[PDB]
Amino acid sequence: AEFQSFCSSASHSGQSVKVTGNKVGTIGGVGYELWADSGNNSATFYSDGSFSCTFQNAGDYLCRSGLSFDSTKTPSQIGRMKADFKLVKQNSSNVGYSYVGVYGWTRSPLVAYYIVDNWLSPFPPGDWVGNKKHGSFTIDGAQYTVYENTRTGPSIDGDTTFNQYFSIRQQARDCGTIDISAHFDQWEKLGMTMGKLHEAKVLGEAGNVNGGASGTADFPYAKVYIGD
Ligand SMILES: O[C@@H]1[C@@H](O)[C@H](O[C@@H]2CO[C@@H](O[C@@H]3CO[C@@H](O)[C@H](O)[C@H]3O)[C@H](O)[C@H]2O)OC[C@H]1O
Ligand SMILES: O[C@@H]1[C@@H](O)[C@H](O[C@@H]2CO[C@@H](O)[C@H](O)[C@H]2O)OC[C@H]1O
Repeated sequence: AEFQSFCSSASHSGQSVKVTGNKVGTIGGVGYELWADSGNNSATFYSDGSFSCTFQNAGDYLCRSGLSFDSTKTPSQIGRMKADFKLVKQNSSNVGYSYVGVYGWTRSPLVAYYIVDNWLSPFPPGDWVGNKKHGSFTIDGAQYTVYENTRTGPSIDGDTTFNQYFSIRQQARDCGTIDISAHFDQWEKLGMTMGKLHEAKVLGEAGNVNGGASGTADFPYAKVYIGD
């Protein structure tokens, strides 16, 4: 079978919570966060892990659901991790950049990381995503471009500077399983070490460096887990 079974059956189930300001919480046993720097935005999170996103006139908007840790353990200490996801794109406009896939942070060192399988922007992210282009790698059965960046901006520690790690899929995928730890393994070979893990979540991010992005996105499947 070319695809995962959840690609055929995914739909929103369970109890839900709609948030319309910056907010971290849990719904059932899944961690969620809405974060934006501006705009009239929302997100609806379901106890089955799935979620949906709206953004209006935003500079940078993130909606994410999955695992929240306490920044005490490296990924290797936590265990091997994966995320199952299904994205359904909807209408959007003035989306200058966007990432869809898995996202999180470490501390010690402070790093934001992305495994990007799709994007709400008209075109995929380009070489501007990072100052260091490590090149093309076969990771988790597919071709990804790996980048490292240094960014000054908001963070889980407040406004500061931090490295970012990216794997950008060369061919968009709208449904499947990301082997998160396989990306971590590749990054380590390239000098991109993971600190103590803060989170690992399915993410939709959309933004624009000058204007204000608007649109919606649906994630009828999103499940992040420790195991196989
Ligand atoms: O981690 C996120 C960053 O990746 C994001 O960085 C901005 C991404 O957009 C960059 O500008 C692009 C230049 O190329 C044009 O064709 C695109 O339309 C532009 O978006 C900008 O330089 C980066 O800073 O910032 C938000 C972070 O969460
Ligand atoms: O109140 C602060 C939040 O605004 C901050 O949120 C993080 C900011 O950087 C973004 O890239 C992250 O996604 C977001 O979680 O977290 C720290 C908190 O004190």
